[PDB]
Amino acid sequence: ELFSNQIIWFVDDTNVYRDTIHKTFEGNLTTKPINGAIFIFNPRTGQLFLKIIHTSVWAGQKRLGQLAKWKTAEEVAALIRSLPVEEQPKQIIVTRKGMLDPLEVHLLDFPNIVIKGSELQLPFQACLKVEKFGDLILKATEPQMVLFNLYDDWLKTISSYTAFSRLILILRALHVNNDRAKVILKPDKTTITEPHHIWPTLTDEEWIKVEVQLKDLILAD
Ligand SMILES: [Cl-]
Ligand SMILES: [Cl-]
Ligand SMILES: [Cl-]
Repeated sequence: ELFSNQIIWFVDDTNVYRDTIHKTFEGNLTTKPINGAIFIFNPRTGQLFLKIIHTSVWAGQKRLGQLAKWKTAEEVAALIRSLPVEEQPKQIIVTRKGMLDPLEVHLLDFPNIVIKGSELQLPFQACLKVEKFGDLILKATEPQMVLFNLYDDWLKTISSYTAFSRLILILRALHVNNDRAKVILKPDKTTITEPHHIWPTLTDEEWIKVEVQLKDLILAD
């Protein structure tokens, strides 16, 4: 399925509508939208299209959580239209079932694209506390798209399958227990992440140990 000659995108809309809530001194709830993002991810190549969603899009609107699914579908369609046909996905896998109907209705001009849901646990939400992404999203003053390579230099020495599995363990572990996962991912005082990389520079042996530890962290839940 994944990794063939077919271009596949995972689309995660979870983080499009975000807010903070607090109690006023008068005892009422204040809900303040904050910037969000769509994650559109190619598991073969590691390519991420990060569409930052600025809070201005919600101006004058209600039911923002529901509207966000439709915004997501509109943005996926716009991205597809901006790409040459040879770069357009053959399959889009939505991580949440609420995306199925909105995306169906917005992709009617793309009969070659198959849309399906998934039960896979792919928490791109964890990226919001990876500082690179977190501050970029927080501080944006308008919508924009940013490209990333979520596999860093891994594909020089491992397959797409291996890289995808590593990424998922990282994201799930960060999701389950951010603080512990970050410790696991920094095995040495001298462990660094390159400025243009997302993840640390680790030896092959270090990654073996990391992968087991991340898996165990996810199991411990
Ligand atoms: Cl779902
Ligand atoms: Cl949903
Ligand atoms: Cl998870």
